[PDB]
Amino acid sequence: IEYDALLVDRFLNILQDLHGPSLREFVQECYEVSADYEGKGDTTKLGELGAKLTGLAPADAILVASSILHMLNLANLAEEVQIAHRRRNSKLSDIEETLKRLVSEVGKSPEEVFEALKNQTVDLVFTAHPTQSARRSLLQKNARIRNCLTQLNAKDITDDDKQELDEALQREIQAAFRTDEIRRAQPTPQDEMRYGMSYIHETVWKGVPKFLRRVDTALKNIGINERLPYNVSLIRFSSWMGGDRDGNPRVTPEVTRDVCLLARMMAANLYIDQIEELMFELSMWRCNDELRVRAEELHSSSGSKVTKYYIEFWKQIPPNEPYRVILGHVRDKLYNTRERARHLLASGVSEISAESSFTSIEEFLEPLELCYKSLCDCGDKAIADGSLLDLLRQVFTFGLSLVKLDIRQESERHTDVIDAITTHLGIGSYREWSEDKRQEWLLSELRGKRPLLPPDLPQTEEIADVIGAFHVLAELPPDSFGPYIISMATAPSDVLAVELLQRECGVRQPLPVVPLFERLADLQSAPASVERLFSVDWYMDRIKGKQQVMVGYSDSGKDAGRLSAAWQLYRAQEEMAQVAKRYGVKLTLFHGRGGTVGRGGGPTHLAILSQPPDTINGSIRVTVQGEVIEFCFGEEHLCFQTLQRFTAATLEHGMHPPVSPKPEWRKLMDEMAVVATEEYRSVVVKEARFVEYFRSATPETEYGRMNIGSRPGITTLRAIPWIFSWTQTRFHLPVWLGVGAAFKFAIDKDVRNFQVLKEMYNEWPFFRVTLDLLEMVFAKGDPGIAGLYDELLVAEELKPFGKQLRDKYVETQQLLLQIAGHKDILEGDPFLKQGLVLRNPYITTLNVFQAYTLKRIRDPNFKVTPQPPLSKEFADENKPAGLVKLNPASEYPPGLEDTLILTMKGIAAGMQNTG
Amino acid sequence: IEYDALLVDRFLNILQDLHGPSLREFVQECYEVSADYEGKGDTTKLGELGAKLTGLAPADAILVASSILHMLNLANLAEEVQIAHRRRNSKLESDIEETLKRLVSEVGKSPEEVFEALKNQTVDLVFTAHPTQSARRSLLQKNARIRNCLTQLNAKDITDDDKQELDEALQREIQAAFRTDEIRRAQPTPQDEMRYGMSYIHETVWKGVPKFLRRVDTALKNIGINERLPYNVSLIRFSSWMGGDRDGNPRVTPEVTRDVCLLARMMAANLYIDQIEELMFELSMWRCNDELRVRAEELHSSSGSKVTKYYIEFWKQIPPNEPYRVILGHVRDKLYNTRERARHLLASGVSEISAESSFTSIEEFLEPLELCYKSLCDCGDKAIADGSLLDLLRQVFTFGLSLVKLDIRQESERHTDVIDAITTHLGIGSYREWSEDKRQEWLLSELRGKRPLLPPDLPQTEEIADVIGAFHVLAELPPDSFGPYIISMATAPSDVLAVELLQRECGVRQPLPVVPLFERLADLQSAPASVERLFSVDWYMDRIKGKQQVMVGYSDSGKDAGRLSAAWQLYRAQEEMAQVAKRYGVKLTLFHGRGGTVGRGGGPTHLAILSQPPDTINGSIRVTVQGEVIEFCFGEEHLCFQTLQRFTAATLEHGMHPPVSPKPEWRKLMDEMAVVATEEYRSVVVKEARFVEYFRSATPETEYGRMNIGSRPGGITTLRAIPWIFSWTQTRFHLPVWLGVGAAFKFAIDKDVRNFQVLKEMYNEWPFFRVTLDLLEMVFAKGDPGIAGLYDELLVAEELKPFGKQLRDKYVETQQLLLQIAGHKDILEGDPFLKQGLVLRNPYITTLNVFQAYTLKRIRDPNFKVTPQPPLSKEFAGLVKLNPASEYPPGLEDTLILTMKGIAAGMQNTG
Ligand SMILES: O=P(O)(O)OC[C@H]1O[C@H](O)[C@H](O)[C@@H](O)[C@@H]1O
Ligand SMILES: O=P(O)(O)OC[C@H]1O[C@H](O)[C@H](O)[C@@H](O)[C@@H]1O
Repeated sequence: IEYDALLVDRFLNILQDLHGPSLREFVQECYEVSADYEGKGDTTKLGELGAKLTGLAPADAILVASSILHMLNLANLAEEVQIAHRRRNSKLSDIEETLKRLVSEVGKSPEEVFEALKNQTVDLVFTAHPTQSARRSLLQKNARIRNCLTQLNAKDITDDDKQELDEALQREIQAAFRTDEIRRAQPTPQDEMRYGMSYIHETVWKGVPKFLRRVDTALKNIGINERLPYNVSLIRFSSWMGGDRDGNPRVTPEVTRDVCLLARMMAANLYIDQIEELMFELSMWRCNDELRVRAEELHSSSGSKVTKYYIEFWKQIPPNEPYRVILGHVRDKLYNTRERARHLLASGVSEISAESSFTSIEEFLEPLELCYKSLCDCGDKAIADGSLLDLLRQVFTFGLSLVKLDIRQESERHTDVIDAITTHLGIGSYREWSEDKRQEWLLSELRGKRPLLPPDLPQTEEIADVIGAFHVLAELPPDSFGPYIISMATAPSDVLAVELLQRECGVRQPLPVVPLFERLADLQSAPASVERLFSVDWYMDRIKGKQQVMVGYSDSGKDAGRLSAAWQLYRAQEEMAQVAKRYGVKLTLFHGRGGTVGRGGGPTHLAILSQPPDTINGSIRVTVQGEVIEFCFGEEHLCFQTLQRFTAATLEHGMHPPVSPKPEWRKLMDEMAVVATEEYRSVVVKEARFVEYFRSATPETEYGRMNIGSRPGITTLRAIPWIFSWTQTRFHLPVWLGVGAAFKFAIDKDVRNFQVLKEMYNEWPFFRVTLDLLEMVFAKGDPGIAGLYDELLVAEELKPFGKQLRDKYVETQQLLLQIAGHKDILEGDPFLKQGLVLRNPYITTLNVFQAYTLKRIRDPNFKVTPQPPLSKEFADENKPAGLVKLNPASEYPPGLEDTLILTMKGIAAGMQNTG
Repeated sequence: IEYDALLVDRFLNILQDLHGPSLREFVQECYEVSADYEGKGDTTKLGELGAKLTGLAPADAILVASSILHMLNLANLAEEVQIAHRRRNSKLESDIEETLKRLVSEVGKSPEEVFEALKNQTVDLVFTAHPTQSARRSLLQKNARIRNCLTQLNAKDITDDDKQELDEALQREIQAAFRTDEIRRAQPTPQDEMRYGMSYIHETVWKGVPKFLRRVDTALKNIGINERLPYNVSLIRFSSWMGGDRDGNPRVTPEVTRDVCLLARMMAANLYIDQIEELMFELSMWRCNDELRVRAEELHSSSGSKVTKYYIEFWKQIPPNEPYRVILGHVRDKLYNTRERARHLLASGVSEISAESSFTSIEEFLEPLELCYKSLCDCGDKAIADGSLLDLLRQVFTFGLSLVKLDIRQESERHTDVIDAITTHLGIGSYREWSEDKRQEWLLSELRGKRPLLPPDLPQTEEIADVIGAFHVLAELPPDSFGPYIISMATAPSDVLAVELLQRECGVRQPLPVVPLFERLADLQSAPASVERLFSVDWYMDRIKGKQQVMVGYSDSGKDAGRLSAAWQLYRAQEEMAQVAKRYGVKLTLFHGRGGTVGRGGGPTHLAILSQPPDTINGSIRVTVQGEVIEFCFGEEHLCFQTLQRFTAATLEHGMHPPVSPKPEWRKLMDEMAVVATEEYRSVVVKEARFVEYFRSATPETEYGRMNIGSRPGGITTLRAIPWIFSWTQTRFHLPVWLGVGAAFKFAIDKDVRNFQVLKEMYNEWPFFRVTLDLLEMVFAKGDPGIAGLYDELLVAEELKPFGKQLRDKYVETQQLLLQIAGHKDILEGDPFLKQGLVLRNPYITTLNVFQAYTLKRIRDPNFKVTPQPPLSKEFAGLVKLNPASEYPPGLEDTLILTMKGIAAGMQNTG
């Protein structure tokens, strides 16, 4: 309430200084009018907003939309600092609290909590899902605005530093305001990778050694007189950027080669900085004999020649500084590692050998562990637990490639390739065969040692990309890659085909093949698919007791309902874990969940809690998708929270699991799921005029204009634009549609079922968490806004259909609140609700702004009354506005497209979610 | 006794955990007896302390001497943090804002007069590798970390987990410094002492200059100036002697100078690259000039749409609607060539990359940056241009393409050596035997002549070769990497003219300005005459173009005469030289060669600037920052901000609000005691032959070279100033600093009893006389004749201690009259804390004083029997064998060196 009024004060001053007082008063007037809608429910205020926002000059319209976008963004920044400040004060969920509670209350011993941590691993998978509506220029400014705002509220600073810190804050807000918010060109898969990797640099790299040090501090406070072994990778980091090519033909085999090399050069660069700092630190002389002989071998083998362009340690290092002798050799091999990567990237050859550089992580760890052992054996274990222990943990966590790259392609793309092989040879048509026929042939071919892939094989452009990707996988080192994920996996022949196409393409060390069950049917037959794979002798010899399976929270919610998909994913996880335990396999589940509730999003410790008991056991992978990367790792503060949340919630779920559902609960969920999906699909799939309404009532067709990603009826739509359209209108149709029908069906089947619905919400964590998130969504909902879009853009014949959907909204919210114990939305949580009451008037302004602009774009002859210009800069019509001409040759009249894009970015900013 | 007790309580714990409890309380028992010597004066206890320091095992003697050294170091770190925390509280020694307010309101200058003064001010801080830094760079690195942990451990809002983790880091780095070899086993190269000095330019000075200029701008705002200080105003410059001063150092070769010049140019390129690609991300605005628009479209068109796959950011071509990124992207690639071209010249001697591909001048670099600045301003975005862009522009004007400008220094006789070889080989005669008037007319005829002089047939020694080869290297390297050519022990205008000719006859196509360094008393007395002779010859006036720079040495003048007479002639030299310069219309810039110790002209920066005569600075001054002082003034960020502010504020106040000139009575008295003080000084150091034998007996002067501080490898005038001061500082006697002052004061009182009130009047009113005496009492605070009397009783011969006690009593005498002139009850009355910093350190200093004298005894006296006692350290002799071939028996050299570093740490000064 004070951080917010501070930054908004600075912005409105910058606005008045640059464009005059009229543009400032207008923006403030919009807030007051919208504040009366939000505060009273006066639907006539929306017509008042519509009146003002129509008729503006093209430049003023862009400036109005951009100002509100920046103020909503500033409001977000003001809240991120406020919660950080409150979390700090609350310490004057935690990993030390979780360790204490796990020893004192649930009664586990410190040693079995120690043993649990040493076997835990949470892999966080960065993906470039097109959800980051803010360009990196603007995000970079947000870091400095938050940094200024934090230092500005220390009780330590002088009046003069206070005066300079605000001047820097005002100039950073101005720098963002005068930047083109609209990304005028589509990004490159290499650009998306760099955006993800930037968080590995600025936050994650030094983040996880600081977090691993806290884990040791927590272990010491529960009696463990021992550090967590540095080979324990509590957190690992993977990437989809450059590897996932599902429906992205711009992700080429060249692109994957690029990101693998560029990441290896980045890793060498960060290792260089750490080794140079370590060279200066370890100036001791006492060392083990094994290092004493190694330091004398290196000092003798290398001639006493100088390197005049080295800034430190440019002469031969004396042997009485053994740790510098050993690390100087590591530093020299690292420089070769960096530029050998540099050369391969520029032109795929290098003068620098592989023997002169680091090729394996054992090669890199060997001298570093020698220094650690050496220091310990002289009683210098305290010195070895400093920067050296940090680095040793960084190598086990990041390796030579910084992150491991998953590869993802869809199943029918492999079937296309194998059918080509069988058709080109004499065998027949792999596409026409039954599923069991395919499993029979693939196993006869994997067992047979005769090659299959013919050199003269005719290839489409799609078949060439699939094979070329596998060729790229064979060229680059195996430690640069994670698994090969099958999008749209349905049956074991999908997994076996990739296993064969891998070997038939020269992958000497094949990646693990992970199926991604994304739709409802695929998830229903998922434990059956896993079982028959586990019953094949060849496949069990290949996986060696380790299996990974991915579940897709996005496309499954889009196929069925939210409630149905949520339930089926619970069962798929549960029955697959049972299949794997019967067959003696350690299953690792890969949760592909996005930022929004509709795509599997929600607080980390709550999403882990809703997962079936005894299906994690210290081995889990989760996708951090697009804008979520900023949400979790945009600043050191946040990275420490994100690392602590995943580590604590994964450890607690292991030793202290949640409850399994009662048999009556399961039966109710199974029947409610059927009713939910039928109700969902009756509106989304069966209703003929749905997509016509859906394209009228939402800004779906404009999502691509934001230029977020590299990807060049409802069946064809992606999940992110799907959720996006219904989050922009604050309707959130896919997130709740069906839950109303399932709840009614349950209580009209039996009135007592209302009492078991209340028992499930109070006792079943999966149920509480699922329905708690639905409440949080209805908090961010407003049927009045959906009604405004219906009125301005939806044809009259479809208006009764829209009102039907708003009726299902109101009855679903009525229910869910009554199954919960609450009077109204968000009782026992007022801070988030306070953050809503302050952001909402500016979102409502943009909602009215977006709707009326869409009307001006679709109806080119919608009459408006021109208003006098508001900005002093573009007030005189001599020559056109630079702001308007930033989009030359637009498909829409001047200013409308830019105005529309800014409302989409601003609503996403206020909603704190894009899709 | 807060941070102090903290820092040692951990060290004492780390010591016991590694070496056992007996060694722990042995060093505490050493504090026991010495603390009671300081709290009594019992000379009995020093012999008692010496009794058990003697018999220690060789490995234990090293550990004890090192343990005291690390605790005295920790006591200094705790003092540094306490001071910084106290200064922080005093804002919740003048601020730059307070100085601007005082100059406007009290003194009554207009804010525009203050503004116009600041725009014309330049304080050049000259980093030198003078051999004063006793600590290894590895140890200095850990001292910064220990101060960092100790600071964060006292924050107002840190958790208990954050506190205990910062504690573990504090201990593991107290232990990492303890288990490091404190002794530099090999003598450093000149290219290494360049590294040491340039490390501070990286870690605090680079970002500190634009931060301080930022505070100068807010100060200007709060006195009514609604304008930023122009970015082309170089309020603070930085020069270097490292790799440039070669006087007395034959290891500073012409190749060494070439190295540090190109290496600095590479470091400059590295820092600019980081700032540029950082600025690349920041300047994302689209509004720009007409001139920037045309520029951005010119380069976007002329640049093919190639990509650079190894660029982390901006790896594709940049769109022309991001104009600032287009220009800065070209700047970035031109800087990458500049860095690599310097790398190639440094490794080999040639580069594939052209000069046309890189930045060869400040103007070439500034043109794109100033275009962006004017562009942002013309679009109403001045507030953006004043962010990172202004900081970088200020960094260019402050540091340039070489980061620091190098100064070259060689002594006058080395130049006369070469010129004598020329005339002898040509048959002109002997330049060495000509009178100075003849020398002037000959060189002036050769400078006016067009015929070459230096024959390639010239027979050369190694020294005459070093002089010419150094001039050759000056001709090869770019002019913007050099400052002035400085002449050590300059005496007369021919020394200046000799260098002027040698420069031109060695092919220096744009000659360096020649600066005389007047280091000895006789040279300073004739210095206004030498400057007037140079200002009166038409050739030299046409060359210098109304600007002259003269260096005055504080180290060698205090060694020639006394401290009183040096400081007074230095006052008169500056005073009369400025009067000569004003008569001839020349702007004179004084270069003050000040050291760390008071004996070599050291002291608080704002106090030293106040001591200088009025109307001698006027916004143009250069000051040396020598060796260990570089750490004192720039070791951490708040120290750099403090140093820049003192120099800026003191210099600015001196110009518009000068000190008072001395009264005629004050001058005459000052002149008369200068004669009496010098006569008293020369009578004990020059006259009396046994002074040398006493000196080398009672001080550890003969082992100062064993610390391997610098790269510098007979009689008494042959000793250099730093070992001279270092010797009397370790014995806590400080003879050179106060010698002639005692005879001077009594002479004034006995000549006339009324002079006693005149001495008091000068102390109350005259800033020069007040600062000079105030620095003396601080020296006496760190002085103790008992320790000097110790060293005598063990090491000096019986015939000489009558002489030693005579000096000991003129110490006590001068201390008496100095306190009576100051009107102070005791030493350091109103400075309570930094006197309580003495009461904590001095027990430890006294144990090492006894350790030094007794160790020196067993070295010079191989006969002195000592009874070995059982070892203390549970580790034991690997620690001994870090010194393989020592001239002395096992452990005594290492113990003697650890001693020297310890006292240097406790005294907070080396030489
Ligand atoms: O040896 P120290 O004084 O601790 O300095 C540490 C290092 O500093 C620089 O890098 C020098 O070039 C090295 O030769 C030296 O070893
Ligand atoms: O354009 P933004 O999203 O602000 O990203 C800023 C820049 O990021 C990377 O450096 C890309 O290579 C550039 O093409 C992009 O301009």
